[PDB]
Amino acid sequence: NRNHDVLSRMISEKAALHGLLNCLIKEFAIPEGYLRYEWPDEMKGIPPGAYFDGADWKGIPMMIGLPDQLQLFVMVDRRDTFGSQHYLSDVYLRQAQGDWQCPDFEPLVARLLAACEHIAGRKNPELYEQILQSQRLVSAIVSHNGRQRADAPLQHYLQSEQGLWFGHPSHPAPKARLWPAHLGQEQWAPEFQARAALHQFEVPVDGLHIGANGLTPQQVLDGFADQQPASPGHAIICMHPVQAQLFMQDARVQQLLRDNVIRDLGQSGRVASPTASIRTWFIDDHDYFIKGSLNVRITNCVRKNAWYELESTVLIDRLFRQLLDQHADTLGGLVAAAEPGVVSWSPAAAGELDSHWFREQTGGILRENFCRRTGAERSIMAGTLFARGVDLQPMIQTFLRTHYGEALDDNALLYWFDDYQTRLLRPVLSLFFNHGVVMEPHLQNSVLVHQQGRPQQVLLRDFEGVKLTDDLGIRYIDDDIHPRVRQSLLYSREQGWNRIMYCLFINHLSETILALSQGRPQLAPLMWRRVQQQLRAIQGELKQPSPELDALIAGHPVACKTNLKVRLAAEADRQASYVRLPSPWG
Amino acid sequence: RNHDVLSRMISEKAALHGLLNCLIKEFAIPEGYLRYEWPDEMKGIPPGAYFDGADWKGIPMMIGLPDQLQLFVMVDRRDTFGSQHYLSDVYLRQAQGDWQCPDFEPLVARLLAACEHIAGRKNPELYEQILQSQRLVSAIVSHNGRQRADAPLQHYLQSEQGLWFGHPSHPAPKARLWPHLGQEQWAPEFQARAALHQFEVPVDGLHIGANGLTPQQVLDGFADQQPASPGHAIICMHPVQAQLFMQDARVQQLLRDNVIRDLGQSGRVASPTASIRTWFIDDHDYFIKGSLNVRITNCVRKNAWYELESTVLIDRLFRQLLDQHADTLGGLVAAAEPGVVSWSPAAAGELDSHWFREQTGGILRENFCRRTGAERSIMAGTLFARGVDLQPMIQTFLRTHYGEALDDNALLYWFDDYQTRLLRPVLSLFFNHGVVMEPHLQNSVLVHQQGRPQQVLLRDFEGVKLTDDLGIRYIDDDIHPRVRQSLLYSREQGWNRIMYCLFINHLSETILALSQGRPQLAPLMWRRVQQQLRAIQGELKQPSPELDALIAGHPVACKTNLKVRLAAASYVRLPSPW
Ligand SMILES: Nc1ncnc2c1ncn2[C@@H]1O[C@H](COP(=O)(O)OP(=O)(O)OP(=O)(O)O)[C@@H](O)[C@H]1O
Ligand SMILES: Nc1ncnc2c1ncn2[C@@H]1O[C@H](COP(=O)(O)OP(=O)(O)OP(=O)(O)O)[C@@H](O)[C@H]1O
Ligand SMILES: NCCNC(=O)C[C@](O)(CC(=O)O)C(=O)O
Ligand SMILES: [Mg+2]
Ligand SMILES: [Mg+2]
Repeated sequence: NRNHDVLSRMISEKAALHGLLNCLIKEFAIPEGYLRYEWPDEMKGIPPGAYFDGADWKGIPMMIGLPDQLQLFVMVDRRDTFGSQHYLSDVYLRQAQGDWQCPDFEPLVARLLAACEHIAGRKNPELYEQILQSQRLVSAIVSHNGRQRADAPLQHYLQSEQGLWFGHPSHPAPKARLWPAHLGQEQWAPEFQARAALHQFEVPVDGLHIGANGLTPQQVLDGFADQQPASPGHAIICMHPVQAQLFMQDARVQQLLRDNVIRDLGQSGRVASPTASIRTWFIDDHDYFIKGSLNVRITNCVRKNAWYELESTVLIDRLFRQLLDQHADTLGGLVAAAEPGVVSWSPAAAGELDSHWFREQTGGILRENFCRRTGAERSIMAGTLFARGVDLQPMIQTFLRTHYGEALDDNALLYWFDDYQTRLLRPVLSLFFNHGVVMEPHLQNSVLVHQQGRPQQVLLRDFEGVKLTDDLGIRYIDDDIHPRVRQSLLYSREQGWNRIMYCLFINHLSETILALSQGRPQLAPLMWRRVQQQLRAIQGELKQPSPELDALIAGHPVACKTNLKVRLAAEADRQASYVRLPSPWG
Repeated sequence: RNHDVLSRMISEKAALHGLLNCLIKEFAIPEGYLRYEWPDEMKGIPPGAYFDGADWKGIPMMIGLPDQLQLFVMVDRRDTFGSQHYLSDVYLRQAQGDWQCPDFEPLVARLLAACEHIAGRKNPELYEQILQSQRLVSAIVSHNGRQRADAPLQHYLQSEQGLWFGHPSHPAPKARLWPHLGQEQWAPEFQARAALHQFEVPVDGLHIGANGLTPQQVLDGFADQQPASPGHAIICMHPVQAQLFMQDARVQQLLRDNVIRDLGQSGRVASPTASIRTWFIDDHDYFIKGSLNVRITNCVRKNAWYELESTVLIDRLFRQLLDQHADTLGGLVAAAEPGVVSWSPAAAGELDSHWFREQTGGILRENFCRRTGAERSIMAGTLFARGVDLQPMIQTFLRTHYGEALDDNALLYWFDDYQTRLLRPVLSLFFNHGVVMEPHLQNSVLVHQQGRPQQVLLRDFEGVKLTDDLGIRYIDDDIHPRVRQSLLYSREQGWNRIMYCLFINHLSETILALSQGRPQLAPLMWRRVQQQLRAIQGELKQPSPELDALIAGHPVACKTNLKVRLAAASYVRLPSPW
């Protein structure tokens, strides 16, 4: 206590800062050539213990020269073309002709953001308050969770969803969840092991829109809510309780409640636990996750399911089922969580705009609870797998050492990594080049299934992000689908490849390698070399041309989605959503 | 980036740690200026100084100094003797200011001023001695960066050459002011070798002490006597002392008149040891110790006539005690000093005669490596020192010998064996015989068998004193009063030196070195000291009230090196570890 409060705070500040640094380095410093691995000519202001341990340098100096004559100095464990490194010192800043200084968290955040706002020519004070608000939540999170082993999040599936203490490791405000403050934060936060009874409404069956593959409409309904309380001619639907509050602000909803067309049944649904995506709920031993709309910003978008996404979910689920059934030999060993049921409600007499609004508000998706198959103690969300614990150390190190009974030598780490990366790259690249199916295989859409620590599967999830290429993938959907649903699913071959590149190498594998190679940066080139060899090998298996894979293998730059830059640039500035980072090889 | 900058930074950290040791032991602890507490206000202290990402980097230590000056540093342990590992840079704050981390020279200046204020006294040369000491350490680290950091522990002479940082609680451990002669040619830390300087002198001016050796054999131990003409002998000297010697008008006269002959650097090629003016020759029966008119740590390292005489008497006493009373000596291992030589003109007046004798003074020390083995014998100061990477060298030394990382019990058992072999002989000699050794780190040599402590050899008869109530009775009534005076300590003076040397200078450093990364082992080690003291007391043949009081947990005398140098040897008291 008290000492625990300062400590939790300092831990949250270091973690939040490291995420902000990640963004600065990946999105600005590297692509625009502001970064040098050099010592400042003058060090005044920087204390000897920042960079010298008594025998040797604490890693490699990193200097970033920014506008307004601002320079940043920090010590790092490695040079890395993707901006993946461990920071071995406090951040020092020097302004024009002043000395090096070490600012407190808020002033440091302010100055770094101001620098990026200068490069952008645009300020975003909302983002600034979100960075601070995210850090404050993380402080409460660390303070709440200082009880267990630092690697406890890796021991059970739900604990792995709950134990992403720090969130997206390269986002400026990973924990900012933008719903009315009076609704509270901790009540909804997997990081506080949140549980709640889902909110329920009773609605007339004539406004239901049910999508179902290998289930009856009634089984889809049952998957969300027990239908017993429903009167004849009605069904029960469920909703995030925050969403239900948002939903009921609307005049159209107020009118239906007043006219007794729908009934508000309160928080009377299944008691369930939010996962890391906040609006998807886990129930131990239920056949399904419940994914609902939440019309709120979390990281870089509003977490609502648009009507055409509710429609597209059904088609994509149907597609994956046919691919796994008839085309297993061109899917690279794909393991994916199905999304067999979708529900939404709108009043039957509603015009199109109101119908669409109602369907987005009430939209729900059933995802196969894979833990029934894979086992709760064998399944770990990959973001948490490659994350830092409450002690700010990669949790994977002790997880593996426990499972392997001993300290893993270089070979054991390389071998583990090889098993991990093949299971990720093969299904994704096979889907993309053979069938034009664009997954979004970032860390949160990926779940490691393991056997005594050893990788068996990388299960992939989230159909709502899945796209189909103009040249290959889009052929797989009917001619008679709504034009808007088609538009929703359609990506160019190039759009698809940019997303796959970022998700696979920068978001996912780069974090994999950084976590595994902590204390041993020399392993990173070797791991990336194994990736390059794996790509060459997958290319051999492919049934369709893969010129994109040629260029990547040949060392051409890799697309990197921005998380900070997008929030500074105009919404109309499409270019700011990506940058290019040098290849790990060449 | 450079090894030059790294070396400077290593030397500055070493030098500063040594200075903190003095501040904490000599001032902060006995005067109650020390608190293990966090400052209410941390502004200026960066997070990384005290916080590693998960926890605090040890324990905060605060010291309140004069004129509203405060010092902050993180340490690995609370320690009543002031023995801790420093885990952060030092931060200073004065008056209405923020915490600040000054460069080395500004830091030394501010800390020295504070100590000048607490002490009242000022030594104008000290500041420059501190800096010159740090600069030499920088050159030393720079030169010695190719070896395994624990190389100094592999061979006796390497242990003597490998005390890179010197006395660990001294403001200027490596301060040496040579008359245009260079540091490196005389520096053990640069593996220096030189032929000794030699003079042919007439035998009528010789003063030779000899025990178990003839006067001629003593002569032979210093120098091959073949080149000497009839009625003459060859003596040797430090080459630097030889140059200083010959700058004297009295000496130039004798040379001009051909009474003595300068034979140049024609003597034995030898290697200076850690003490600078004692030379080692592998394969020779003797070290050669000579006078040198240069200050090294606290003393100008020259030996006066009565000190030359007392060496002979002490050597004779140790032979008497071993011949007749070995069973009350506690397993004593000591390097004999069987020969002493000096020369002065036969005609000379007392004043001149004394000057010449001190100038030409020479002592033979038994080369114990002949019986203990060069690869088995390690000077204790180096054994418990930090290597060029500032890691305690004993950790890797022990690991290699035990074939594995030593667990807690292994360290504890090694320590127990070590401390018993130190404490027994020293306390037996003091209590049974009134003989006061000076068993500090440089006067002790571990003899080990595959790393297991066998004996702690003690040396340096010049340091040996005899108590007024017991030891001095071994001195015959026909001894010159000045020689008896040089030997005499009060029983209380004797005990304070023994206390300081055994527990604070020596075993505190032993424990600190062995227990890096494991501060919890310290009190356990200190508890074994206390148990061993009880055991030893039971063996004693004479009253030991002083030992009762020590076992009982009463304060321990600590010699003040910084104050000594500020003064240009008083004792403070430090709380018992038990
Ligand atoms: N490394 C990461 N990369 C991407 N998203 C991450 C990462 N770590 C945590 N997240 C979080 O996971 C969510 C990912 O968005 P995505 O659209 O893939 O999930 P969803 O559709 O909201 O939910 P589900 O995966 O349950 O369908 C976001 O809330 C994001 O903040
Ligand atoms: N921890 C230590 N305690 C005491 N002296 C030390 C220590 N470390 C290094 N020394 C050095 O060892 C010497 C100790 O002085 P002392 O008077 O015992 O030796 P000496 O008579 O000059 O030579 P010798 O020991 O060779 O006879 C000094 O040069 C001193 O700087
Ligand atoms: N006979 C006196 C000679 N003793 C020393 O010279 C030892 C010491 O005083 C150091 C010390 O005692 O800690 C020094 O100045 O290095
Ligand atoms: Mg997702
Ligand atoms: Mg000595």
